[PDB]
Order: sequence, then structure tokens, then C-alpha cells
Amino acid sequence: MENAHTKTVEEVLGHFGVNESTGLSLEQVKKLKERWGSNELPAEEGKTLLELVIEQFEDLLVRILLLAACISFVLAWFEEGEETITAFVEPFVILLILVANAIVGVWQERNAENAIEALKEYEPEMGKVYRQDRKSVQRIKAKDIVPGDIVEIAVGDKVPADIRLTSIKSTTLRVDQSILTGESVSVIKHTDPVPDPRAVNQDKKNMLFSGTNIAAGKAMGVVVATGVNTEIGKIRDEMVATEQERTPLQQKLDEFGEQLSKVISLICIAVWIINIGHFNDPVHGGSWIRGAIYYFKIAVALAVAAIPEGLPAVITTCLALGTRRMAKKNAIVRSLPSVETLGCTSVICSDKTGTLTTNQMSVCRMFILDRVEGDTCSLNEFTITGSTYAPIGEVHKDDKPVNCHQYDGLVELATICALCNDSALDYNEAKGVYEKVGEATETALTCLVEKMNVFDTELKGLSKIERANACNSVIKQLMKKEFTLEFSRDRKSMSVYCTPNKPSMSKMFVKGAPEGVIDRCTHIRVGSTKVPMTSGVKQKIMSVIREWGSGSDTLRCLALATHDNPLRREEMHLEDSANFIKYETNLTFVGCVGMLDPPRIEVASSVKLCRQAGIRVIMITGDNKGTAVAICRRIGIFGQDEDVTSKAFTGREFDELNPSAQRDACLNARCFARVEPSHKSKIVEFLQSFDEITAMTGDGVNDAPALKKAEIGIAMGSGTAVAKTASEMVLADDNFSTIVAAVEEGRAIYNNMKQFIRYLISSNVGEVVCIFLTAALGFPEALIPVQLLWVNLVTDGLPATALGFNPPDLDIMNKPPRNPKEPLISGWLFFRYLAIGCYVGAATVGAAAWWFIAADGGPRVSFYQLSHFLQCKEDNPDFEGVDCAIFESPYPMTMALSVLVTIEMCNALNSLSENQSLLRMPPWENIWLVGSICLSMSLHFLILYVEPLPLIFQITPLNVTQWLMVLKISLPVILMDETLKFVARNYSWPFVLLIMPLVIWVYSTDTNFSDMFWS
Ligand code: BEF
Ligand SMILES: [Mg+2]
Repeated sequence: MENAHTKTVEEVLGHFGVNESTGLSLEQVKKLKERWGSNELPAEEGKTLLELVIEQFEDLLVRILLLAACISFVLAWFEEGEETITAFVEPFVILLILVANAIVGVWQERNAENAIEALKEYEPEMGKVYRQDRKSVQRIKAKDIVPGDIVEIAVGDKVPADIRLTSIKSTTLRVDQSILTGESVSVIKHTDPVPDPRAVNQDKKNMLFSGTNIAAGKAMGVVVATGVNTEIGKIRDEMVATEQERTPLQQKLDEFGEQLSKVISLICIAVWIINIGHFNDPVHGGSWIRGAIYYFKIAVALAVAAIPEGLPAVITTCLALGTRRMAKKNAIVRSLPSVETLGCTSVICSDKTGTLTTNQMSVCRMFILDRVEGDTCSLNEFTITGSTYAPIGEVHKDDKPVNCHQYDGLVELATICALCNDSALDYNEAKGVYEKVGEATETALTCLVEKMNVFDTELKGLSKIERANACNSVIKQLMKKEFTLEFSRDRKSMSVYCTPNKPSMSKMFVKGAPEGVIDRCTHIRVGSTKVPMTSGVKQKIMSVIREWGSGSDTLRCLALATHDNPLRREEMHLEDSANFIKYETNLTFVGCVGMLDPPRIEVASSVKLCRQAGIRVIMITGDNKGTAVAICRRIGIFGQDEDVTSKAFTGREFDELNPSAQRDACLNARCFARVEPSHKSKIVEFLQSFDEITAMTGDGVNDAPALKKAEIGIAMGSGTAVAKTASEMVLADDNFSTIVAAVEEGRAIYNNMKQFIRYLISSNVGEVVCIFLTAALGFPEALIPVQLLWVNLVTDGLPATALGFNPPDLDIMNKPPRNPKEPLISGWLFFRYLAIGCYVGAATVGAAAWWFIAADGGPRVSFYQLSHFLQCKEDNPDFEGVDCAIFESPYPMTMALSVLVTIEMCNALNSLSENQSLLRMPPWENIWLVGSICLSMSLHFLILYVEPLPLIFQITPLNVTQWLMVLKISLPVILMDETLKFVARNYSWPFVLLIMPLVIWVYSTDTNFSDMFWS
């Protein structure tokens, strides 16, 4: 069944072979089940643990670590030695770091799916259908309905399938379609066919779309589409068809991994090339192959040691900590890399109905009269602060609290509001929020009546379930509602006949569009006085009503009047519309109210903060252009008097725009209205075409393709499930300020990530340069792989985690988002961490050599003997026996390890700021860094001072003067990093007064290095 809206009821009924009054026979029911399936949206759960692990191993950094681990393992398998116990420790541990990380990430996934599923609406999805088995209404499951069923719908029901209207039994049919079409107000439905076959769902007035509630009335329809063929099903299919791309953080990490791999390959090739002439050495066997592969093995072993083993682990730790911080403020983030996406976001595409607004219409203004002199009147105007359906707001006149007993016109207005509606407000114990029963506007009037206690009834001890209807209950107990005059299309008003319950009358209460009520009223209720109507007062009322319904505060105005002396029920006949016209005569104007779909109270501040942070907010909605522009003006996207002739567009207007005009609109326009979900995705894609990180926010089904297409999609906690499944983050508490909070968190996370990435890379390149320098000169080895493993996982691991807690920059929220094209590590950074790395290598080699040359108490071995480590024989030494037993002493190794650790701690203290000096920013603020440094020193001393560990790591306790020399070697890294940082910047006192005694203490003495030869 295609374009059913274009066909009449007879055509669709003949096509389905179903009678209007009988329904479908049980045979046709199963015949349609076998063909069309069943009415369920498919729910696929293919994210098994194996799938999650394999997709989380997609990261290029993790792949590089895996390659390094496997190469190290195959190198350790062909080492022809008996030290396989330790030689295999280095790769294996990496695998643990690679696997444990995975669970962490996987855990986060499950945790998100455990939280997002918690905040899902759960109810039995039922449906009232007619079938030939029994004549009465049959309440069956919605999944057991088929295309062709005759469905009966009533007020406060959710339609279960795409339905073409057949007959309306309540003379009207109001449907709330904000879920699908994004319309803030309920739409009127009819039975007449829609001739347009390409018509959008907003103007399919004869159609009912699954997932949309019925605001008021009863109706009878026939199912034409079911399951995935419904509009929501088509949108879900489009959402699935949309491709998902990697987050910008993942792209930056992959680029950094490519740069790191290029550096590793260059280092390996260079080390191989430097030893071309040694290939044919007789030591290998005098062959061009064995020596070449031996030196290739050495070069690859050196290259593998330049990859930080713990870098992905600390990156994941920082991401998980940020995710936990966001979860603490009611923000569920699915993937760990997505926590950073909002930091680099440049454009925030949003949704008006249900996302930028509460979707709960509430009365925000009202007025009555106070006094009349002549050709004019004094007008009492009141403002109501409530925005949701909760009856907790207050009525303010001239921005001060006001009571309601003093204003008799106000109690009369409250009576008219509560008695001239048939909807209600009710509280869900499970959901925990008040909601409407029937029409949204009538619920707004009910909540207004609850807000202003016109009879000052006691409400302190009242429970929340009975808080919903207390004042309305009181003033409906006072007045008995006899009968209701139904609202008409030819007369935009509705009336209620009420009689005073107390004996010793029978007033009429009329509401509706202001024009009709004003032209049909000949009197004015001023306080308790019925004064004759005057042209001046009517003009004064028209002025305020138009300026209420025409400015940036565009409102839906309802005029409330009363008929004091109506004809008694015998005269009036409730049969014809013209009778209803003639019954409403000589009315008395009482007041007027003005309501809207109000934006959430944290929206204007959030958008101005986003604009301050360099992010522009563009509203994309399916509602009309007028309401969208009004909400943009109200929340601060547009000014009150700003011209929007080129900044607000409709889908039809955007359809035939020039490509240059489309580019200019995407660059400049800030409001899109009357756009289909495909149009929303097209807008998001056009914005992404300009290399802009786009964050889409929405709640409804129409936002799902746009939420999926954006780099990060944010779904409201009250939104639909399909919108939540397409979004990377969910706001559980529906707080829009969480967006700017997440932006700040992401920017801080990115800064800290850069800091500790630089720290780890510098440490590893320093160790590699140390090994290369040791090999080139010929000195005895100063470091061993197991020692480097410890100093890379603990001594470097703890400072990196602490650096993850770096204080945020002061000017973090006053800068534009970072350019996506810039690399994570720049060329200047590339130069700088090499400087610290080269200094670490040189300092560690020098510390190892100092104990063998100039240290007091150690052998004063010359450079020639020290360079010829392997030549410990009768080659004219001084202490030939002593030297052979001292070249393997643990003292130089301890010197090297201590110097490396101390320089790493100094570099960690230099990693508080990317370019801000340590003097101005002391370590005090990041107390986590100080605690981590102290803990690492404590455990290092424990390693140095226990029984087993000095055997496992060949290290021994040092002396006071030896520690002093270690500090002497380590400290200048502070000076060199400070001068590099100062150079970068150019182109407190307690910290100084504590560090000066330390500096003067350790530079009291100096030792000369007797070495003037190089290899
Ligand atoms: F709900 Be949005 F206005 F499409
Ligand atoms: Mg919405």
C-alpha cells in the first residue's frame, strides 16, 4: 500500500478487503501476518564481548603496541640463552596492558548500556482493534496488528501503526506529533484525501503515524503500514543506513600513531645503516647475511624500546576518569573517545521541540482589567515563572510576588480556566514527573490554576499525587458542570454551562481565540463590576493581544469571558453550529492568558556560554518558521530586533538554493524550520563538508539520522529510544548546561592528554638514546630491559596518571575550538621532547661513566679501559684482577637508574603546563602530582632496600654523596626545560624560597670529568 493518504476511504478499504464496521476475519489476520510480519521495530544486539574487543583493538596505537609485543616475543624466542624467564617478561606484560585496557573500555560500553536502558519508558504497548470474532472492542497487543485492521483511538492513547482515518466520532481529532514531525502544537486531523503524493508528514492530515499520542477526541482508522514500513520504521532504516565515522580524538591519535611509526622506522633504518661496514666482520662468521641479520635484530630491539608501553593505558584511564566525571552530573557517555568530542566541537545543531524547549506548554502571561475612565483602561498584567507541568511556579506582577484573593477578577479567571476544560494533570509515582492527561493547552490552564492559589487553601501537608488537582478540585466542587458547548471550526471558542452548587445563577464560561470572544462580548468585568463595553477599551485590549502574539515573545492567546444571564437549557438546542453562534451573545470579558512551549531555563545561559567559547548554535526543527524564530529570539540565538531575512530558512527555501547560496546559508544561517529528517542529515553533512565538528542534539525520532550523522549526538533523557540509540551521549536529567560542562571537560582532557603523551614519549626516547650512546662508545651497559619495564610502568605510569589531573587553563572557555587540521604533536614539540630525551640519555650514560672514572671510592678507570669493556685480559691494566670483577658492579647501574628516575620526576613536574613556567605555576595546585612523585620515591627506596628486589634488579643502596651527585646530574633538566618553555612562550615566592636552599645545598662541590676522547 503506497501513498494511502492520496486515496479515499473506499479505495483503501477495497484494497484491503475489510469492512468498516466488522473488521478483519481471523483467516485474513494470519494471512496478513505471514505476508507483512509483525508490528515490532527490530532490536539487534550484535555487540558481543568478542566483537567489542576486536573493534576496540582497531586503534592504531594498540596495533603498534601489539606489533612491538609480537616482535619482542619472536626476538626473545631466538636469543639462544638460558634467561628466558625474564627476556619474555617484557612482551607478555605489554599483552596484559593491551588486554586489560580492553575490558575497561568494554566495561564502559556495558555501563552506558546499563544506564541508558534504565531511563527507558516501559509500558505494555496495547491496541484497540475490531475483528469479526466478536463485535465489541478487542484490546490486543500492538505487535499482533496487521495492515488492514480497523483501529479505534481515544484520548490519551498511543497509536500503534500507520493508520488512514476512516471516521471521526468526536467531531474533532487532535494529535500530538512532536515525536515525529517536531510540531509543538497538536494538529487537527480530517478524513478528506490529500491530493499530493510527495506530501510531507506535517500536511498528511488524514494519516496517523505510530508513536504519536492522541491529544483529544476519538476516531476510527484502518492500518495501512506496519512494522518497519511505518514512518518511524523508515526513519530507523535511514538511521541504520547512515555511516558512522571515527571521533576526532581517535583521528588525532591515529595520526600520532602514524608519526610514531614513521619515527620508529627511521630510527631502525638509521641504526642499521650506521653499521653497514661491520656486516662482513669475522666475529659473525665472515658472511654478508648473518652479520646483517644480527645488526637488524639489534636495530629492531632498539626501535621496539622507543614505543611507550603504558601510553594507551594512561589514555584510557584519563578518558574513563572524564567519563565518570560526566556521569556524576547526569551525562551517560557510551564510548570513551567521545568524551573529548564536544571540546573540539565548532557547531552545535539543536532541536526546538522537546530539546531546546520543555515540550510542556505552560501559561506565561495573563491580564485583566483594574479601572476604566474613558476610551481607555488600566490593565493588570501578571507573569508566571513555571515552564514544566509541575504546579510549583508563582504569579508575579511588576516582578514582585502577588496574592490572588485581592484580585477578584483573578479568581474569576481561575474559575473560568479550571471549569472550561476537560483535561487534567496527573503525577506518575514511577516516572516522578507531572504530566498531562488530554490537551496540552488545557493542561497548561490547569497547572496555572494550581499555581495561583486563588482560594488560599492549605497545601503544605498535601502529597504530590494529590497536589496535581487541589485548587481545580475545590473550585469544581463549588460549581457543578451541567454541560459543555463543544468547540467549533467556524467559531474559535468553546463554552461550559455551570451552576452554583450552593442553593440561592447558572453562569456560562467561554474561552477561545481573542477576536471572536471580544466581538461577541458587550460587557467588561472590572473587579466585581459589569461595565458596558467601550471602543477604547476594546482597542487597548487588541493592542496588548497583538503585541503578545506578534513580538519575539510569540504566544498563543486565549480570551476568557463569562455570560452572566444565559438562556436556560430548554431554549438552547445542542444540535447545530449556528445555534452555538447565537447562544454566545452579550458576553462579559473577564481576562486573557498567553502560553507557549517554553525553553528550558538553562538554555539561554548555555547558548551564550557556547558563543563565548567559539561555538555557534544552529536550530534545526520540523516546526513552522514563526515559532522557531520566536524561540531563537527568546533563547538568544537571535536578537529581539535582529533581521533574519538571510539567517532563517525553511526546507523548501533551502531546496532550490544555489550551491554558493547553500554554502553561505550553512555558514551564516542559525535557524532551519520545516525540515524532514533527511533534510536535517543533509544540513549536518553540509556543515561537516566545511571541516567543522558538528554536535547534534535532539530527542525525537526525526533527529535520529542527524544524531547519527554528527560526530557526537546528544539525546535528551526524555527523548525516544531510537534517538538515544543514535546518540553517543544522553542527558539523564535533561540539563542543557551539561553541554558546556562536557565541552570544558573535553578541552581539559585534551590538554592533559597532550601533556602526558609528551612526557611518556620523551621518557622512552631518552631511554633509547641512552642505550644507543652506551652501544656506540662501548661502555658497559647501564640499563637492562627489566629495569626499563619497571621505570616505564610504575615510575612513568604514576606521574602520567597524576598529570591527567592537571588544573584547567584559566582562559579555557574564552578561546575558539582548536583547528581540526593541526596535529596532536607539532614540529616544535617534536624538537622539544627530543631535547629532554637526548639529555636523559647523555645524563644517564655520564652518570654510569662517572662511577668508573671520577667517583671517590670507586676505581679511577681511564676512558680507554672503560671503552674496552670486553677487553678485560692481560692487556696492560693496572688492577687487572680488580677491574674484571668491577666492570659488572651494580653501582653504575644504580647510578643510571636513579638518575633516570629523578630526571623523569623532574620532567613530570615540568609537565604541569604546556608553555607556562613552573615558577608561576607551582606543583602545589596539582597535589595529585606531588603525591604520585612521593609514592614513586617511596617505592623506589623500597626496591632499593628489601631482600629480593636488589637481586631481581641489579641495584644496591647508595651513599649521601652519591645521591648528591645524582641530584646534581638530574637538576639541570629543570633549567633546560624552563629555557625551552620560555623560548616557546616568547616566540610562587614560597616555591622559590623552598627551592633555593635545595639548589644551593646540592651544588656546594663539583667533580671534574677526566675524559677528552670520543669514538
Ligand atoms: F523536535 Be524538533 F523541533 F524536530
Ligand atoms: Mg524534538
